[PDB]
Amino acid sequence: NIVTLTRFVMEEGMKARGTGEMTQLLNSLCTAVKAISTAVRKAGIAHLYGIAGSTNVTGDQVKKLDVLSNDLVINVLKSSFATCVLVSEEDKNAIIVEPEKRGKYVVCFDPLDGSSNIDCLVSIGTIFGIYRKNSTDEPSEKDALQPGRNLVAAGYALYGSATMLVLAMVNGVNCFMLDPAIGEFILVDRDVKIKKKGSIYSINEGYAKEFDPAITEYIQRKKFPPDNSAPYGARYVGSMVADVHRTLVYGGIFMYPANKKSPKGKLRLLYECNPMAYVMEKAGGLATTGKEAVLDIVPTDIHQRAPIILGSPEDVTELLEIYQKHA
Amino acid sequence: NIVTLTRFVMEEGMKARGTGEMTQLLNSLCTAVKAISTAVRKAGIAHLYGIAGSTNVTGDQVKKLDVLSNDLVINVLKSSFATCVLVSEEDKNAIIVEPEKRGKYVVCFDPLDGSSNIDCLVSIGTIFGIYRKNSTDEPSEKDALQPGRNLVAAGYALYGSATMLVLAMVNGVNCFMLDPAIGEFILVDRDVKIKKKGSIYSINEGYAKEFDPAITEYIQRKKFPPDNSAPYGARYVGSMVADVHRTLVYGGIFMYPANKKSPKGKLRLLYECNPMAYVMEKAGGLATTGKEAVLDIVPTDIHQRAPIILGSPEDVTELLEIYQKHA
Amino acid sequence: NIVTLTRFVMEEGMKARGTGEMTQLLNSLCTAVKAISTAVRKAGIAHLYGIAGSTNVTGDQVKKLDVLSNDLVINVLKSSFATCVLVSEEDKNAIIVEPEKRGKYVVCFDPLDGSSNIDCLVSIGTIFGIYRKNSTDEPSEKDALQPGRNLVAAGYALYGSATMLVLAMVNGVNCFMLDPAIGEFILVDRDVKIKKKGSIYSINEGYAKEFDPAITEYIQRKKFPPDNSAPYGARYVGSMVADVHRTLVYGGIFMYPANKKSPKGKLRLLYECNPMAYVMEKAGGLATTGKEAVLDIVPTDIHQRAPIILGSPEDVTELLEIYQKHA
Amino acid sequence: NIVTLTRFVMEEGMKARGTGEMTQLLNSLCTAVKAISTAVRKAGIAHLYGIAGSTNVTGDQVKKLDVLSNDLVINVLKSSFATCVLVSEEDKNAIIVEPEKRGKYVVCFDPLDGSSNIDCLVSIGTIFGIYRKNSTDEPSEKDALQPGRNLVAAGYALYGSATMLVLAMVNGVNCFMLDPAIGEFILVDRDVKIKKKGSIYSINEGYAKEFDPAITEYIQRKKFPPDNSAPYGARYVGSMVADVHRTLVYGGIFMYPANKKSPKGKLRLLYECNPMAYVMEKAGGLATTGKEAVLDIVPTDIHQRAPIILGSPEDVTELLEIYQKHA
Ligand SMILES: Nc1ncnc2c1ncn2[C@@H]1O[C@H](COP(=O)(O)O)[C@@H](O)[C@H]1O
Ligand SMILES: Nc1ncnc2c1ncn2[C@@H]1O[C@H](COP(=O)(O)O)[C@@H](O)[C@H]1O
Ligand SMILES: Nc1ncnc2c1ncn2[C@@H]1O[C@H](COP(=O)(O)O)[C@@H](O)[C@H]1O
Ligand SMILES: Nc1ncnc2c1ncn2[C@@H]1O[C@H](COP(=O)(O)O)[C@@H](O)[C@H]1O
Ligand SMILES: O=P(O)(O)OC[C@H]1O[C@](O)(CO)[C@@H](O)[C@@H]1O
Ligand SMILES: O=P(O)(O)OC[C@H]1O[C@](O)(CO)[C@@H](O)[C@@H]1O
Ligand SMILES: O=P(O)(O)OC[C@H]1O[C@](O)(CO)[C@@H](O)[C@@H]1O
Ligand SMILES: O=P(O)(O)OC[C@H]1O[C@](O)(CO)[C@@H](O)[C@@H]1O
Ligand SMILES: [Mg+2]
Ligand SMILES: [Mg+2]
Ligand SMILES: [Mg+2]
Ligand SMILES: [Mg+2]
Ligand SMILES: [Mg+2]
Ligand SMILES: [Mg+2]
Ligand SMILES: [Mg+2]
Ligand SMILES: [Mg+2]
Repeated sequence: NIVTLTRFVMEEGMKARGTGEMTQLLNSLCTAVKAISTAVRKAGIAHLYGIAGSTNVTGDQVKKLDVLSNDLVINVLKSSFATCVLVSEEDKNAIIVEPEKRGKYVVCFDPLDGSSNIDCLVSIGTIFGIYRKNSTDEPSEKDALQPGRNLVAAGYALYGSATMLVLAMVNGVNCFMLDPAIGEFILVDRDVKIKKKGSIYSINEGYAKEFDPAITEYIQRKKFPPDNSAPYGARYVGSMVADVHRTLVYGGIFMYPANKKSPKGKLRLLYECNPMAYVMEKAGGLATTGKEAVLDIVPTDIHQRAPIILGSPEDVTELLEIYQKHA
Repeated sequence: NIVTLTRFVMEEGMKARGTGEMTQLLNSLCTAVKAISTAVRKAGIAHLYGIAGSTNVTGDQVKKLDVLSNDLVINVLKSSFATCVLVSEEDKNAIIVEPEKRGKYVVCFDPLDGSSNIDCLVSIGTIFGIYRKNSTDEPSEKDALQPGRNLVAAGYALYGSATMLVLAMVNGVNCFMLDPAIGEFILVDRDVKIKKKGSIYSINEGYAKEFDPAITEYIQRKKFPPDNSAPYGARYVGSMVADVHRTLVYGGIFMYPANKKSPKGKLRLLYECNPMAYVMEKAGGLATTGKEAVLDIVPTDIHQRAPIILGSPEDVTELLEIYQKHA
Repeated sequence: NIVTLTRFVMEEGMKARGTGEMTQLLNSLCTAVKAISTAVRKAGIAHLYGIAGSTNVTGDQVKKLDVLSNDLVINVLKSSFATCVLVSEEDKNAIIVEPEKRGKYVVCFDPLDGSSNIDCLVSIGTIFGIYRKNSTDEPSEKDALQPGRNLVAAGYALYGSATMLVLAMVNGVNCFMLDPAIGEFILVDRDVKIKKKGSIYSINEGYAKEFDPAITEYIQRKKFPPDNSAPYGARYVGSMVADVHRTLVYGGIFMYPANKKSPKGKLRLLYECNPMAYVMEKAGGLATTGKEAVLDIVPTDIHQRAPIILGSPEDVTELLEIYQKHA
Repeated sequence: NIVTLTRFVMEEGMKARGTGEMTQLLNSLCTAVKAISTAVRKAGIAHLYGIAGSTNVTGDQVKKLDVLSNDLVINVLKSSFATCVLVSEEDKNAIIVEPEKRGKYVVCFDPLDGSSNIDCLVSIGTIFGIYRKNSTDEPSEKDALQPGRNLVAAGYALYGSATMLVLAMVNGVNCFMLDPAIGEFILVDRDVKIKKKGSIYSINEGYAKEFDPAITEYIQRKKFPPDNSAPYGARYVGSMVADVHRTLVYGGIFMYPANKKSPKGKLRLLYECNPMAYVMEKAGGLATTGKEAVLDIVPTDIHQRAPIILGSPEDVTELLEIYQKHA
């Protein structure tokens, strides 16, 4: 049979005996992601350039792809009636949902990732993490500060050569490809497992001068293998979603470690590291700061950063072992 | 006003007093590229996964994007009545158009570029160069062997977050955005010039062990600038058309130099290097093998390879100076 | 808030305490209807006309819009795991669903209605009726022979100037408009109520010579009102879905009564009359053969026909009263 | 081969040795019509119903399809640099193009026709006629007053189940299907001829009480053919472009004769009757007021009305004979 994202989530909610709130949430996400894909692919851009004159906004307003993404996600999530607290990359403070629209889930998200790659048309995406509320207190920032291990669902949307949504939950990672002709996400890879060992490494080598000793040592070894085999190939798109996705599907390792300008690391823990690290773990892969598991860090700031190394298990441990050795 | 690719092409043909055969040719090229863009974004993919039943072709029974792209290009172009010789990365021999469909142009193209990036949904593209057939004798493969200096037009379509067609001719380089809701390319950026000096470097460092010393030295300055300025950032998508286009839009440098497994460079002279050098040049940048201008190479095989270094003029110039210095 | 069809059905299944089987069914229908809309609007027709040559089917096969509709519906319904018996306009015998895919619902449908209007591009649609299985016996034709009053859900999809799906269930009729850019049905009219009295009548007057006395009398009166007011306007598209939809939204009356060639009437009772008559009743309108209510006819043949008059209550009763008088 | 509207238009312009200004004009017209088609099908309608929030414009604050259509037409056409005078159903006065944008053509159009059918989702269309400006004096409204006999081109886009553009010029009538997945019109039916005699009649019979006796007699023969052949079928969509196009494709007759509330007929000479008569004539059919050819009327007001009878030659001829007979 053919499986659509919409039938998959519903069949998994039925199996789980869920009241449906989460199903409704995911169905929301799936609508938000299409809305975002269409905007990213520039449908309707002729109207910006005056195809029908300029009568159309008497108001002075037109939205950055960034702002619009954020609007779509917030409104679409709020509409699902399934969330109490949202955390966006774009808001300094957690968003507490009005009581009349309040459900039991906490969503951390990057509405659009890969922003240095927007104006040059390289791939970008959306990264999301879902938790259930613990407390019985009035929902607050506190509810979003959970460690990754606690995620109920996570994944991302990539807008590349085509659009793909990847969803991880307790029983695995599935990839669904968007068919833009009918607006339906089609299950295309089931229960995805990352290769033990890859042949690609992905890091911004422009910080070479600022890497700690173990990265430097590891990078060296990718380029001059001591066993004299073939060097890993390099790839670094510049968009976390794209490098992470290539990593899942081809294997290899992706790195964003601490440097001079970011000594805690660049990437955000709540709506960048955590979700990607959850996906990576359901698929049999690893995600470490180099010192601890990423999913085990208990955050204290919704916008806190962390270094991350993620990918194939043999490659990431190879790197961990360099760290262990150096210490 | 609003300027669609169709009106631009037509008006430029009218100004140059063309007979209309080149216009017809770029019009075809514009249609080819929309049909590839839709296949790339996976429209109607639901039919492959049995939405309307008859599941019967599954696994790898049916036609890869690469092949479909090639077909669209060959068939759309023959239909313009403007070509006599086509050379495609995907065909071992030049294609000679039937007399009843012969026009005066030669076209070299890479129907779909960045094939290592297809399965992982990274940006992919189509590259093209157009030549005016000089000889009066029977059209043939040697017709496709002109130096890049001779191009009448070259450019590319990037299938990225959004689809863009970049077209260069004697009077400059223009960027057209594809609005997929109306099937129209919209002129978005006009008479583009690349900046004098960028701060991004693009290369596959996996090959670090194979690099010549100029290349090696140059990477060093990028990471450890002797004068202690900010180090360059690295970006390498793995798709030529994506790396090149970022390089045009953002400035900086792109390299695929010679290595051991590729003593002549990996990239193809006729349908990757030439068009890209032409675009880069008409934009105010440089394209060199390290020793000579790409566009002046005298091609002897239609699938010949070359080393290619391109982008911001000061960046390429600094690298040429390292070459000269290293005898 | 904005309501999508997908969120609406799910919110109504939650309210109803349904296990979800029906929700899954409707979500299926909604996917089938998009798939159908895209095909009807001719996306991809360039491939039929050879945009990429003719390499693409080595097989001799291409589908009528009619056959393809039917494939989409059957397969999509079967996939919902929610149906046991389907009745199609296109199959002489009821379709009994395999046990491993069997649920509790019976669906009668016209995959595409308005076929004399296909080749001239006039509006066409899809008409569906859903029943719950009564028996505990092995599902058979018998399960589909229920009177209309027994419907659980009904509606239709119109593909006109835009695409609209109309859905009626116990608590009303709602219209959702398809937004083809994101593939989502958007609630656009809520709890729809037909006007008491309209000013349009819709019948094929070419059979004038074969109408019974009451129609003739009623038509006369629409054209020469005895109270000397303004005559009704005439409209007859030729597609039941379109004339029925105009009827719901503008008011008026639609007629397909018995004639020489069809003395039982043309339209099918199970997947034409019944569904339209259910919609018409939830909206406060009437549907009569002229002698009995349409929804109260207990069918004995899955393909049985019946005359129908439907529409605004004052207009349809006005017609009934002529019948009553003549008898 | 495959023939797109863009290549047809270009090739016909090349064969006729045009300067390219008319080509540019039909190219614009082709783009106008795709942009209307997408607005008509409701793409991005999700934004109007607050999907990305900011619900603030609701009810009837924002721009009706009719207005958007008009704007697209005026702006796309001025941008072609090929027009000097435009007349639109939606503008009280002719529009005179600015000198810097003046070309030599005059265009009369009905940006969106079948407005009674908009809210009910029935087929709607755009009608156009193009004239060559004869006078050397300042361009003005009288420039738009040529008889239909003078048209260089006329035709229509039908927004139906699928979108089709029908274009007629001196050398015949051609049907192009719009493939909305690539934004290309595909030549689908070439050099169309309407059949000699059809079996469908199209009229609003609601006006039966106002009809002249020729019309009245003619309807009678249609329902009660004196020679006892099969009676004609009736079809009346309520959108001129839909009724007319069915009439071209299927044969038969279309009438909007004079009535009491419309002593001169309702339909407009310049942008409904003229173009349609021209298409019908170039197809081998007839277009008459009942007494004279539509195309020979000498228009005195740009919004003048006329009675119109068109379609299969033998059908119109029979009706003219009834006119003649009734003195
Ligand atoms: N659609 C679904 N897919 C996977 N798990 C679900 C789904 N719905 C509910 N569950 C599981 O059931 C729990 C409670 O469900 P709910 O009653 O929908 O809030 C969730 O937190 C999930 O672990
Ligand atoms: N659409 C166009 N845009 C720019 N230059 C053109 C165009 N068409 C023709 N030309 C120039 O005029 C030459 C002859 O045109 P053609 O007769 O179409 O081959 C070409 O080689 C171009 O240099
Ligand atoms: N999505 C829904 N919308 C409206 N009614 C529903 C829905 N789901 C279930 N119901 C009602 O519940 C009955 C049994 O539901 P189910 O358990 O889904 O087969 C149906 O036959 C409906 O009357
Ligand atoms: N694309 C075209 N298709 C058919 N005829 C054309 C075309 N372009 C020009 N012509 C004919 O040539 C005349 C002058 O062309 P132009 O110089 O473009 O105004 C027009 O009035 C048409 O009769
Ligand atoms: O240019 P840099 O410092 O490598 O940063 C790249 C990272 O920045 C981000 O845009 C921050 O979100 C990531 O998507 C990406 O991996
Ligand atoms: O993996 P490598 O050796 O860097 O090759 C990448 C290059 O290869 C190509 O795919 C050759 O087509 C280019 O698109 C790209 O720049
Ligand atoms: O031409 P006739 O006899 O009026 O039949 C029209 C009817 O035929 C049908 O196509 C039969 O399904 C209906 O959609 C439509 O109302
Ligand atoms: O309702 P009436 O009087 O038949 O008018 C229908 C005619 O009116 C128009 O809408 C006038 O634009 C035509 O499209 C159509 O043929
Ligand atoms: Mg962001
Ligand atoms: Mg981010
Ligand atoms: Mg290629
Ligand atoms: Mg290539
Ligand atoms: Mg049917
Ligand atoms: Mg039918
Ligand atoms: Mg109009
Ligand atoms: Mg009109």
